[PDB]
Order: sequence, then C-alpha cells, then structure tokens
Amino acid sequence: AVIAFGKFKLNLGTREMFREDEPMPLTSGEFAVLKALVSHPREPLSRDKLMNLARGREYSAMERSIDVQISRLRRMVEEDPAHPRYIQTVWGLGYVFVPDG
Amino acid sequence: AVIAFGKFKLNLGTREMFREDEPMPLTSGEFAVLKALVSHPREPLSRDKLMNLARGREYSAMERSIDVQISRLRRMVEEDPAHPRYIQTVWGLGYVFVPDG
Repeated sequence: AVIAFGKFKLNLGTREMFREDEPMPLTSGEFAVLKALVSHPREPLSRDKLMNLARGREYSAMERSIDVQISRLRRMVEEDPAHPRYIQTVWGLGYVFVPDG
Repeated sequence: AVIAFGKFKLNLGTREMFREDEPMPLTSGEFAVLKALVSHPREPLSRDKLMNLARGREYSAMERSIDVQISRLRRMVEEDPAHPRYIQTVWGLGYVFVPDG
C-alpha cells in the first residue's frame, strides 16, 4: 500500500519514500518506525509498542529468553516443575512469585 | 535483603542462593528474573515487565533507539521538527502519525 502525507509518499511494500516524487534515502530503523506509525493512524504508540512492532526480531528473542529463565528456575527450585509452587503463571497477566505466606 | 521460601534462601545483594544452606550455581539471567519475581511478591509480571526489570540495559537501549528514529524522521519530514505536524507526541501515551485528514 502507499500512504501520502504532505509532499511525501511512502510505499509500505517496497520501502520507497518520495519527497514530491524525488526519492529519500531511508534507513531501515527509520522505515520500520515510520511504517508502524502510519499503519496505526491517529493511534498513539508507546516506545514499548514501537519496539514490538519495529524491532520485532530482538524484541521476541528477549521475550523467549524470559521463558527460558523461568523454565530453568522451575527446574532448579520446584519439586514438580510442571506444577510449580513458588514460580507460578497467571495466564494473561504474567509470571508470579507465591511466598510461603 | 534475604528472601526465604521452601528450602531456599536468596540474598538479593550478593546474588547467593542456597538449597538448605548448600550453594546453588545461579546464572545471571536466572538471578535477575528470580530477583524481579520475588521483589514483587504475589504480583504477576508479564514478559515485557520482566524484560524491563531484568534486561534493563538492552531494554533501555531499545527504548532510546526508538527516540533516535523519531528524531531523525522529524528532521527529514517536518517543516518545523520542533512543532511536527505528522509525527507527533501525546505525552503519557506515545508517538502518533496524524494524517492530512
């Protein structure tokens, strides 16, 4: 798709940008953030959201690493890691430490 | 501070962990996530939150990079980058594309 604004045209598919139909040299970090913003018109996007959308590779890898730590901590700490007592999950909200209290 | 649960003691300050007072060899990724969880007892923490808390270095760097892209896009696109028309800010919520519409 092609988004126009002001004197600019942005082609989401090929990553070409034009200032009144002369090409502008876009960085790939510039393109990914701009694409996220104009794909979500009038919708404010926080930095965390832009990181998810525009640096998805690194972001996801950080997400999977969290799961590996959790899985390793359960292996070390829990009597049954499939039914952990201290390092638990509440679906939809996150991981949680549940004290003896 | 020292947190106990089950047979385990965790010293937040020195990063020592003990299974009934024999030391367990903790990885630094394991320690940071465990520390985040037990610093927030009974509070569920999503992966994104754990990334902020436990991989703060890489997380923040990703945050600052988003700002550099925004600043570079405004320099390229806006007639007055100090008062941008298309790539705007709503404080507390995020960056936003504002179409000609």
